[PDB]
Amino acid sequence: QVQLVETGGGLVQPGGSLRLSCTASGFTFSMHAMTWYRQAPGKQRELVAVITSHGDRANYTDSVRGRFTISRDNTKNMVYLQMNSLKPEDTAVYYCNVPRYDSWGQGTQVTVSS
Repeated sequence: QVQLVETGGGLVQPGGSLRLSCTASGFTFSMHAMTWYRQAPGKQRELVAVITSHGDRANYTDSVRGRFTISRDNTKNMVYLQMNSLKPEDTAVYYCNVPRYDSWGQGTQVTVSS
């Protein structure tokens, strides 16, 4: 079965930084586009970033552009989300997703607060 496991969340100050990881198994990861989504309380889930199978090109939602970077390691079968210059508005559960199947992990929590 497709399995995605996210980690790396935490509580950080405004302006701070976290690195999220997604460990993928159960599918030919190297040949799949991957995504990160997030869902904040009282809001719908939203796509944060998408990355090509090779890892060379990415698209971002407007609110995170220039601050977040999606990347991947196809040897380790991992996707990463580097979250820099964090803001309270970024507080949410962040989910790794395989768009081919709309597969989701259980998520990791990011809280940005003073």
